[PDB]
Amino acid sequence: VLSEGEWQLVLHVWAKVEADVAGHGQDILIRLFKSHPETLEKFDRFKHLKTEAEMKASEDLKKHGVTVLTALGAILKKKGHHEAELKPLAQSHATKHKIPIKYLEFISEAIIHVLHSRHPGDFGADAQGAMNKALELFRKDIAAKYKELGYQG
Ligand code: HEM
Repeated sequence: VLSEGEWQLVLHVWAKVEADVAGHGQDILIRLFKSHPETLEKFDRFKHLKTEAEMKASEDLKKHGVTVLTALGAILKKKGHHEAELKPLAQSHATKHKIPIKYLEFISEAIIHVLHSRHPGDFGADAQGAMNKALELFRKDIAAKYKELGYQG
């Protein structure tokens, strides 16, 4: 359970992300795919991209970063009362996209790296800890729905 103060750290930084959703989404996905190449393989849409420059040139990849970050921002602004928003997400990522929970950990690491790079004066260690808590809470709740569907593994 995050405290009110921890939520405010989270949503303060997040409001900065909302100024440039597509740049951030691009940097996050590129960092995920470079750090953890197995992740790229989950996207038939992007598995043709072999170099970081081709990633950065891809309009389709920047479109998908905005999709991912808009859905994440909608969940964070619920401050933990996010069951309606996580259900469909977990359903599709377990049963259609086949994404292990561990790769949710990976993309959380990429999100924390990118936010430290882009917003260091709003993302000191208090805010980093908080955002880590927030992302852990998303992963706990998606993992519980995986388990329900037979995919926690
Ligand atoms: C912060 C975590 C994530 C969020 C908020 C998120 C959000 C979304 C949304 C909103 C969609 C489209 C709607 C849907 O299919 O449910 C989507 C599609 C998809 N996601 Fe995620 N995602 C996350 C993590 C990932 C990870 C880590 C992977 C792969 C490693 C991934 C793989 C996919 C794939 C394969 C699609 C379908 C894309 C396509 O071919 O159109 N997701 N994601």
